[PDB]
Amino acid sequence: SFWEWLNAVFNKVDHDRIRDVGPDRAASEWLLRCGAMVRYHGQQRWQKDYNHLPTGPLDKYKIQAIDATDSCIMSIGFDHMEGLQYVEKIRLCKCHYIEDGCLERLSQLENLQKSMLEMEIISCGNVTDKGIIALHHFRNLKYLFLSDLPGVKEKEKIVQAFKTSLPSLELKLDLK
Ligand SMILES: [Mg+2]
Repeated sequence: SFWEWLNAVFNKVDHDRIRDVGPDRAASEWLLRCGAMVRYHGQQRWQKDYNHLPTGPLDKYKIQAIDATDSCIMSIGFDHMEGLQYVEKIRLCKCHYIEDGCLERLSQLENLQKSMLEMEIISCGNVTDKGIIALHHFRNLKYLFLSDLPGVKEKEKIVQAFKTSLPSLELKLDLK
């Protein structure tokens, strides 16, 4: 359908664009066009309007935090994450297209394994235990908040899994 194509082209990576403006700017464009927000290292305020992203010096601004609420990000859109070196916080809230494969793709990016400190996954109805358990590759994670994930059926197993793989993790669960 047209809507499938439209979501796909919102997500598709343009590698020319990454070459021209660098990974952080290209990912910022992807996130904001898809209804997410980003916040750069050294800045208090969030980027929430695509047209107000900085034009500024080339590749200066580095994403620290991502807040994708009510966003159409999915699957291969996360390939925009590949070049980012300094992402510490990700919130995925009411991201109706996210699935386990998105979380798997993120978990395999060594750049994110090195930098990630905090993640929050809220009201993303497709996510299951499999996608959550993939997050154990974020070896530096200190905070994980899971909420309203009806597909996560075995929350006790998740707690024990993380107890072993990430003993220092503060795991906050608001799960049925
Ligand atoms: Mg939003």
